[PDB]
Amino acid sequence: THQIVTTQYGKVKGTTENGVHKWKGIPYAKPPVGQWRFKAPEPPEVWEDVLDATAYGPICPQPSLPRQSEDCLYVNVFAPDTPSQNLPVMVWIHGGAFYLGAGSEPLYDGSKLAAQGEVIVVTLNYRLGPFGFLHLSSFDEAYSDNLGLLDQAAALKWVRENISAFGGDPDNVTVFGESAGGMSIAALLAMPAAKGLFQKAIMESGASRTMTKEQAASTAAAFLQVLGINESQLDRLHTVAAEDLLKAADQLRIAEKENIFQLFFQPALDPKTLPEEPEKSIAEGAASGIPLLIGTTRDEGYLFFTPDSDVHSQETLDAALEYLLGKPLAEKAADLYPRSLESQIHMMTDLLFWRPAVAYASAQSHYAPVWMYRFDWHPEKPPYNKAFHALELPFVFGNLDGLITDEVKQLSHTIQSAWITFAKTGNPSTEAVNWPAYHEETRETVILDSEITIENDPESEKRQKLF
Ligand SMILES: [Zn+2]
Repeated sequence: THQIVTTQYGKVKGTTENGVHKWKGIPYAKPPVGQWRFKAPEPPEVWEDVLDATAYGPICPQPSLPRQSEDCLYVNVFAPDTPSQNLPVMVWIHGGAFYLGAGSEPLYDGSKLAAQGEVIVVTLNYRLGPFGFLHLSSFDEAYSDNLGLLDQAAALKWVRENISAFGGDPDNVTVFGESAGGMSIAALLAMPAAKGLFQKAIMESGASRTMTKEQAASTAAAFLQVLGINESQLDRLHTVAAEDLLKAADQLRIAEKENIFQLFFQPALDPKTLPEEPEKSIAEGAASGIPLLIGTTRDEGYLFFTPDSDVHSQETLDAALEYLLGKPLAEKAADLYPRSLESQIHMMTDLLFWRPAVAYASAQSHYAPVWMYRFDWHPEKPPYNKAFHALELPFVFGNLDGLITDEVKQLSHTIQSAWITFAKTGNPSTEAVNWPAYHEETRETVILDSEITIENDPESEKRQKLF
């Protein structure tokens, strides 16, 4: 029971606390530093001793107490201390607009989920910002685009090859994630690099999201300009200080011509790594047979705009609509968002989260079981009376400190129970809710709140206008 486990690269020793075995800081790839910067993840060098896996590894460098370093490719494992073997495995992919976050953030501690559901929970870090979503393929074929996604895939491959040694079932892996993590999963469900790496998926407030191959190249060129590196000095991309990359990143990202509706960092179309839009691939059966639990919060947009924040600018406003819907649809939908704070908030909720989620769920419904939800809960009294983006996270993980009444603990039990039953069976039904399958004829949706309810074809008027 001292928890020494042999991974394919060497032994690691975790610890046991409050009924949960824990291993933190397990390397799953060679540190992507120096010559390995901007290249696909490689296997880490094997070690012959026993790694004290009781502390989180560094997180990927990002704008800001945890240590940061490009040497950040680590996974963490939480398993229940029970005689039960071959357990379902839930792999978490954190969000953060592709330039923020870490699998080791307190909110994602998997101890409670592991103990309550008797499942294994894996958290991980993947390259972010200029390290993981700066696509340099146009400059050197040796470089890979969508590095952050490749890292996630490598972590999933690590799970497939090593989780049995930790007591998990590599054939019952559920990948789940929120925001950028949900958008990442949208891509992983279709990407060549992630084929066969998981059997179920949960997409929270995030779906198909990509930038064009052309845009990726444009941004890449702008980055090198700021760095003062031309096409005959690419060697310097491997010796330049990480801080210089972070500096260039913030400079370009915060540029006046940049807005929240158009993510500066995000997956990019690329023949080698992500050939086409995830949604399109799914619509053609790329994720056949993979059950999908997907949803959004009712008031997503209120997290990005405050009562006294910037108010539109039809210029950049109409540009957002065309970018998110295409010129033809943008014109037909313009009517829904008359310039105003309210409209920009609704644009965020509807076009960055809701429409993508419904489009993805609809596409997948023709190839696998799909279950859709909308999270409505929030305190009644202002100023926190909105089902803000990410508000369901504390409930999913059972880590409620971020918010604790009995109703809060009750809602967390209801939500976490469904996530657990889904990981185990592919159906999120529990004693508290018989979850109806989502398909295009009825669009039955579960409404998560203190009291569970079901809405058939919710916001149908908005659906007809946006589709
Ligand atoms: Zn032992």
